[PDB]
Amino acid sequence: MQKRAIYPGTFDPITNGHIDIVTRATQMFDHVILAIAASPSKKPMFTLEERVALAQQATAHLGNVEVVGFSDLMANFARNQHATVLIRGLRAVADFEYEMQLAHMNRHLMPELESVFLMPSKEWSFISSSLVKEVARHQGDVTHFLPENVHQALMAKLAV
Amino acid sequence: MQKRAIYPGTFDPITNGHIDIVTRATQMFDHVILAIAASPSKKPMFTLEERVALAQQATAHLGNVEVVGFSDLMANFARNQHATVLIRGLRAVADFEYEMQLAHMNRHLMPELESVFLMPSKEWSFISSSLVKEVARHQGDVTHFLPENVHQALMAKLAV
Amino acid sequence: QKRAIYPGTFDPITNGHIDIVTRATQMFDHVILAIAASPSKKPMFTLEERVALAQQATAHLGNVEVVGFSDLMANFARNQHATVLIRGLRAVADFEYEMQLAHMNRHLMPELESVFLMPSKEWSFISSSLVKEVARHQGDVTHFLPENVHQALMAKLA
Amino acid sequence: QKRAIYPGTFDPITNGHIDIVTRATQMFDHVILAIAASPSKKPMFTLEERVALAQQATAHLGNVEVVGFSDLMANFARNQHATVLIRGLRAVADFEYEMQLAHMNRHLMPELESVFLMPSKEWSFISSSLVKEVARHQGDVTHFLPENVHQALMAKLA
Amino acid sequence: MQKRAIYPGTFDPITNGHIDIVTRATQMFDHVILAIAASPSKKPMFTLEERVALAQQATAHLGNVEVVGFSDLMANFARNQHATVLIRGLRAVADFEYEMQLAHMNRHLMPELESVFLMPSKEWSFISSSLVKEVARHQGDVTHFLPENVHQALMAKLAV
Amino acid sequence: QKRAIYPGTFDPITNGHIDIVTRATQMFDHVILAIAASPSKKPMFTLEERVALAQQATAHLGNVEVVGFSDLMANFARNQHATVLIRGLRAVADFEYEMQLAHMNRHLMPELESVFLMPSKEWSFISSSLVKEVARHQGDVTHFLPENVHQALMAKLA
Ligand SMILES: COc1ccc2[nH]cc(CCNC(=O)C(C)(C)C)c2c1
Ligand SMILES: COc1ccc2[nH]cc(CCNC(=O)C(C)(C)C)c2c1
Ligand SMILES: COc1ccc2[nH]cc(CCNC(=O)C(C)(C)C)c2c1
Ligand SMILES: COc1ccc2[nH]cc(CCNC(=O)C(C)(C)C)c2c1
Ligand SMILES: COc1ccc2[nH]cc(CCNC(=O)C(C)(C)C)c2c1
Ligand SMILES: COc1ccc2[nH]cc(CCNC(=O)C(C)(C)C)c2c1
Repeated sequence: MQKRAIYPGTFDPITNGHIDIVTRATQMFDHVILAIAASPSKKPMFTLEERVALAQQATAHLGNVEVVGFSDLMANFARNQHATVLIRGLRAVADFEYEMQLAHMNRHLMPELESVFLMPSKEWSFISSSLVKEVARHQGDVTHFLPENVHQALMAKLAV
Repeated sequence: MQKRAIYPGTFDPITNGHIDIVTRATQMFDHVILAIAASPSKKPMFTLEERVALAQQATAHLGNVEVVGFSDLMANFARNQHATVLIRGLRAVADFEYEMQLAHMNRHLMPELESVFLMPSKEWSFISSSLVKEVARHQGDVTHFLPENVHQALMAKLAV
Repeated sequence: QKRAIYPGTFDPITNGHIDIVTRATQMFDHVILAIAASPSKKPMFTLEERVALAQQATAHLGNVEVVGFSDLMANFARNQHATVLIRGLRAVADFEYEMQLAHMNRHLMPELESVFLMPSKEWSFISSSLVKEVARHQGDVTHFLPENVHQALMAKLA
Repeated sequence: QKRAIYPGTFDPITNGHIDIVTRATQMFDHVILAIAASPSKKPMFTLEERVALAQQATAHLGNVEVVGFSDLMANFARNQHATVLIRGLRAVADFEYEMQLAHMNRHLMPELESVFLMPSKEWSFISSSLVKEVARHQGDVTHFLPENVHQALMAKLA
Repeated sequence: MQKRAIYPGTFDPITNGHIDIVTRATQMFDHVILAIAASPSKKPMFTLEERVALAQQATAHLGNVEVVGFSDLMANFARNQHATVLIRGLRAVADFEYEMQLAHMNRHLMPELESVFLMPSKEWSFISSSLVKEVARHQGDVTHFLPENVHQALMAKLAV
Repeated sequence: QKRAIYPGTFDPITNGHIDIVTRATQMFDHVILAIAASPSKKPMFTLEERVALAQQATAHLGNVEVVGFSDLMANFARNQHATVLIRGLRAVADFEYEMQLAHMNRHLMPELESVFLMPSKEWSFISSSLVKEVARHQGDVTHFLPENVHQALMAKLA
């Protein structure tokens, strides 16, 4: 079986937790699409072009990762990408509840897209893009949670 | 005992999950007030008049349902409506936590108003007005989650 | 005439159970407090002791009927012509199991509606199990139990 | 050739387990449904009964292999050359224990990736334990089990 | 050991739940800094000066409490205050999840600052500043949840 | 002089317990690591074995006192003149039970303040129960336990 999997999200910015999940996905599936949502409702810190470029560079060492931006409903994009596997990272209980609702909805929308939940390292089990940004905004050290290129862009973003 | 129960919420829009809960409430209590909150803080998709009209039409087949709009504190409205039963739908754990806080607060405000928790069908256990709207905004099919009249109004709303 | 059933092991009946059954009696015309034989749990008190303790602790509530049962819930509720099943809400861990039971009970008897009532903040952190555990270590449990239940628990542990 | 393992007690195998293993077979080339001896749990069905029931209930799935094991998970998975470990997602209480198992299994065998699959809403509130409990009270469990499993459960309880 | 503990938060406004937690902290630690975050992102009902004055007056009877405002990352402030104990109140499961994420982040930022979780009275286990304000805005009685001075300021705030 | 008590079964004491007690010693002047007789749980190690293992595993911490007790928590804490009760935070399921215990303990002894400490991410997914389970299947548990505890666990399972 030559499986195409999709790993969607805002990735604003991509963290070491996302790198962990996408690395596990590439060791399991032949082709992994890391799909970055335009997500204008969330009003992201980084533009879609910035998020795509940051994720491309942070996953460049992974030969079977394709970084792409998308604005549709995830399931509409996934169907057009011929993906049958939907990657989700489960860190804790709060994730679980919302992720079950999304997975049942996604299954209603596209039954041929199977949601799979991967578990990150204990190291990234307590972080989110939101928390990292918040700590960074308040002059806290977030170097440990981010790829080098992402850390450099976050510093540059917060300086201006 | 000739019980008057109140089922409050934003109902923006009323879903099949809300119809399920209010149908269970009508089989248990003599009179059920489906109370629609003005809720301007949430900035609803549908005006109060639209939400009331949609809920009226979606519950018309239930003879002991009264659809009414309200702007007060729920408990202030419930006291003026001579309701002693407060209907809440419990879908999952996240609901549970917030619902317990609301129920203890509502009990402090009006001890004679008893909070009762009803459980929806497995079918509606993973949906919310918020998720349905989000999927609809992103060009996803939500026909299965809504009464026909609500589906028609949601399509019309998103077209303009 | 609306008939509700409040099932459980009630090993022993606590102030938390009295709170839930009192709320149920203010809402429904007749409330059956149904005590499960529950031999799998290996209860401290026999079904007869549990029934007698609950009868005496609810005697002041005119619309409560205390009955013992070994039946499947759905069957006993149908046989009792009840259409409402009362459960108390405590913790998330209780809630999850309660949803599984409620969906099972609904499959078995769709006309039996599960209703969840919320106890006083006072009883929101107690269980029959925790009260027994405190009492096994000679701790003061007078506050959590009806007087007759407290007396029987002391007598049992002596 | 991607080899996945779906471990558990399967005492007995339910429609929820059939749902999870069917999803696993549509994703992975070979799926080993691994039945734990689990003597600590004191199962209703022996390992041999559990294996025979699961074999027959999954016979229609060409890429499922039913095997019994008493080994440490990580060891049996290495010995079976599997790199994927399938778990089903039910409740938060299941999820928490599943995270502990998955982190332990990762410590023991880092190349064994735990994957969580979500069952149909239909089986989201059932467990082998709850089905057995319903059956112990003579309740209708035909809907939750494969026919062969239903027949063996009735025979066992008779 | 002459321990300095910090109890951070928005305290918008300080409630009986916060008074309960800070009272427990003062019975355990020599000096307790009740640290009020400027928190402009949350857009607080009360200004920082109002929140500090309200908390000062509501804790005046506690001799080892110091009420101070701060705008830094909490951990940056805590380090400059020579605090080695970080007080958090745990009411319910939802608190727990977010509090674990914050505590691991705070530990990364300042390992010498130990997070300690205190449990409030059952009486305050179902309230928050947010819920109290919401009930007050909707003409509900919140007298029981607040110190007298806070209740007076909340009434005055909502009248204008 | 601030005296804290860290109670539990400690069957056996793990690196997670060592982490919690080490954090407690950095915060409080004297820490009593209190080992419950806990016969209801039917422990793998006797109270004497559990005390000896914990004594040796905490010997490097000068302000730790390891003591066995069969008393009610509130009584032993009063008798030990402690005003702080240390608990570790793991999972939501642990947290819920911990709140019930803490409210009960507060009813019994209001001057005994329950404090929750958070372990390292390293020990956030382990328990004495899970470590024993891994060891029962001959799995490598050297990483989760003090050396003396690992040796006693191997000897016990042999
Ligand atoms: C598991 O599916 C995800 C996860 C994170 C996501 N962030 C953005 C999207 C795409 C737009 N939104 C959607 O498609 C829903 C279903 C309305 C949420 C997205 C999808
Ligand atoms: C169970 O009581 C509800 C549930 C959903 C609700 N949505 C809006 C309201 C009315 C206004 N708000 C209130 O009355 C609170 C108590 C401040 C929330 C409402 C009430
Ligand atoms: C909410 O329903 C309850 C709660 C507590 C209960 N204790 C005993 C029973 C009856 C026997 N058991 C059953 O009928 C099930 C559904 C198989 C568990 C019972 C039912
Ligand atoms: C997700 O891993 C599972 C799930 C269910 C299981 N039932 C039996 C096993 C194998 C023996 N147990 C182990 O190897 C542990 C890790 C010590 C528990 C098993 C593994
Ligand atoms: C347990 O630490 C808290 C708790 C509540 C808090 N409210 C505001 C702050 C200060 C600014 N924010 C931060 O320092 C984080 C770490 C980015 C949240 C604060 C800190
Ligand atoms: C947080 O308090 C604990 C935790 C673990 C414990 N293991 C044993 C005890 C003492 C005996 N038990 C009690 O005193 C209760 C309160 C009745 C359970 C103990 C206490």
